[PDB]
Amino acid sequence: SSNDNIELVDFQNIMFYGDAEVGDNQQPFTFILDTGSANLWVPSVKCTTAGCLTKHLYDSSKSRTYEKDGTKVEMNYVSGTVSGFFSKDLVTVGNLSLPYKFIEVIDTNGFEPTYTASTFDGILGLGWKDLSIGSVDPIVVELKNQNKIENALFTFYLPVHDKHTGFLTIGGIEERFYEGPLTYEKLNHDLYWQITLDAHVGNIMLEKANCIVDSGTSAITVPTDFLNKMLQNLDVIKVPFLPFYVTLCNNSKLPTFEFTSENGKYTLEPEYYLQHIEDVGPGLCMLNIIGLDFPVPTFILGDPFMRKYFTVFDYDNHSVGIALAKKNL
Amino acid sequence: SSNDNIELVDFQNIMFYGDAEVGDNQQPFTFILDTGSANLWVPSVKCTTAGCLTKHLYDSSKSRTYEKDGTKVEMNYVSGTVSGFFSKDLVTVGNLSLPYKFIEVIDTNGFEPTYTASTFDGILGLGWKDLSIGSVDPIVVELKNQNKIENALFTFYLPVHDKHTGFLTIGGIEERFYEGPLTYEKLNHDLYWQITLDAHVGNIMLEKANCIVDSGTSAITVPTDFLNKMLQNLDVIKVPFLPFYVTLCNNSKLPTFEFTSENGKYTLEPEYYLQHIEDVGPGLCMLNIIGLDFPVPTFILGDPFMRKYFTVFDYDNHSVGIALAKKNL
Ligand SMILES: CC(C)CC(=O)N[C@H](C(=O)N[C@H](C(=O)N[C@H]([C@@H](O)CC(=O)N[C@@H](C)C(=O)N[C@H]([C@@H](O)CC(=O)O)C(F)(F)F)C(F)(F)F)C(C)C)C(C)C
Ligand SMILES: CC(C)CC(=O)N[C@H](C(=O)N[C@H](C(=O)N[C@H]([C@@H](O)CC(=O)N[C@@H](C)C(=O)N[C@H]([C@@H](O)CC(=O)O)C(F)(F)F)C(F)(F)F)C(C)C)C(C)C
Repeated sequence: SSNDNIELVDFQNIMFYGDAEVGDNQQPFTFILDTGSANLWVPSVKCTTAGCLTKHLYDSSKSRTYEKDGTKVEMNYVSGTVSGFFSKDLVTVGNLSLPYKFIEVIDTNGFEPTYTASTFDGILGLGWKDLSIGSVDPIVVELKNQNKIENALFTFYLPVHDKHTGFLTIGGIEERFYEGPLTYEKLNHDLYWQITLDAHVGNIMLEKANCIVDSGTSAITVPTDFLNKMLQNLDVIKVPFLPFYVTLCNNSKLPTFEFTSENGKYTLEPEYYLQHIEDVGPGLCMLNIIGLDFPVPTFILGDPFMRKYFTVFDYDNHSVGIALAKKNL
Repeated sequence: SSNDNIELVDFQNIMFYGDAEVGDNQQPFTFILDTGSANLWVPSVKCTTAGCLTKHLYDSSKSRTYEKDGTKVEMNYVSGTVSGFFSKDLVTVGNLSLPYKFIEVIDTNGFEPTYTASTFDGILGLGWKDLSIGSVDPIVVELKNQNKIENALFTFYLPVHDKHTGFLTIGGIEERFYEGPLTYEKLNHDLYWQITLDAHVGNIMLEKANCIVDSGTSAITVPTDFLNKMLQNLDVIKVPFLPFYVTLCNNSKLPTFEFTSENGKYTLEPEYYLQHIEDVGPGLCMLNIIGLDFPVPTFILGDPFMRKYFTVFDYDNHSVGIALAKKNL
């Protein structure tokens, strides 16, 4: 190697996390690393929520390179909201560093009960500037301007529970991570890491669908009506009030996602997308396919897809690369 | 009986619905009758959206009493968004009826998957005027200002699946529904049906807590910090990123909720917030409790609560009245 590797820890085969620093001193945080968004936020010390009370908090008066701003910003996701103000300081990943504009968080109730339940401290976006709030040029794009990295690109090799850890690599592609050919798909918009793919599952086919590839989503997301058509030939239990379903993890009538383009064929078997709930019953699983409508019919290939597919995110080449991940490092 | 009833139909143990009709012909619909909002809306015959396929729709043309208006609106719900424009025409509930301004919806896409998954057509608000978009007097206030019922008040007797249907009554109180004394709590505000009660659960006590009585909230809603302290040592399982809490139905460690004031004490014991999930696993139950945070600490006493307690909603005397519902009519 000769690149910047940031190690990834598994949560349960559902999420993954990875650490970075802020400020010139230590000040360590646990992050959701998120191609899904394009802001960095961090829990402040001025924060008196029940939530922050369990987290590693951030101290702006104990870092020599702080730089006040205090502009109020509401940061919203599909899963919730988070509030506070802007600030600037030295963000440090792997062993690379830069001055950066990030968000200091004072309200977290919009993201509960998930925040207090989970081990992460904050969320480090990895999208494009048009997706950012307050036009912040992505870290990786800036580490190229400061000729700190070879390429304006980053790479995701995700951990599997009883096999290996994973890495986020900045600057270049490493062969150790994948086996087989990489396939590059072009972005249809410089917003989300979004590419165009025929999605089909048994008979249900959706040609030329928007596909956002998102490190900070624990499910596969599916147009709301698409899920209904799929549900029609399954035999799963509905969870009374919620849009969630339960199956045996060995139900053979479970579908494989097939996404195809001019360049590649990527499939996602049940054994990657199911969410194991051993502690509720033996061999019992959440379907972990979620109904979610956008303006455009859209599929979020999230964590489960990324557990099987090693992926390259290329700013220079406006593209996403996709290959089979190595079963073992 | 002296006042008008509307029969309440049990929606698969989950929700309940009632029928009201719109226009000078009948044109019936199925509404969620809902103390937590204060607009009436009904899907248009002019509707373009997929959701509307399975629904009763409203035809201006077929009704003499229609009155053009057409100001664009957007109704917003913790659970989604629904869009259209206003119209005035003849709302009828049971068989009291009045010219009433309401929303003709034409886009339901922000209301999925709930709208296609459920079998209601509209929502009928029963909260207060300030809750409404466009400053609309509640139906039951107008019905009274126009002298069609004795008191500006409505009552709720929820169905129980295996046992009885339910009734929304308008204008009077009916002895046949409750048992023992009514007790009345002034609202703390004329917005939601919101009173102040002391919430006590384990050794966790929240004092002077805002409580919303919401016949359209399928669960009981607790502050996220309170609910997180609450689960703590009970043998419950929060499924990692879901509001999905599972236990043994006999978990003899499960607390009774206890709300109190000068006048009364309201308990809701495990048998009231537990939904049987036999199909998932033998002897298993889920806790019908959400963790939600408003700007001020709040509880929402939704359907679970109202399944135990007959509730009286009095605009005249600005209060909620609570007495134990009859086991069987
Ligand atoms: C999927 C559930 C069954 C389990 C669960 O809830 N998992 C959560 C989840 O995956 N949530 C996803 C999510 O919000 N991910 C988040 C992002 O990766 C995507 C994002 O929302 N990005 C923001 C920037 C977004 O698009 N927000 C938009 C707008 O603010 C922006 C706009 O429209 O331009 C939104 F708020 F949804 F409206 C994460 F990671 F939380 F930060 C969701 C299913 C997409 C995780 C604990 C986070
Ligand atoms: C959450 C699980 C229990 C499953 C679930 O989805 N349950 C549903 C439910 O209870 N949803 C609740 C809800 O949205 N109830 C709804 C109302 O009772 C309250 C309301 O949203 N009121 C509005 C008026 C409100 O507070 N809006 C505000 C503002 O926009 C103010 C504004 O402009 O009106 C909000 F959207 F929250 F932001 C119902 F019925 F859909 F109408 C939710 C748990 C709070 C039902 C099975 C359909």
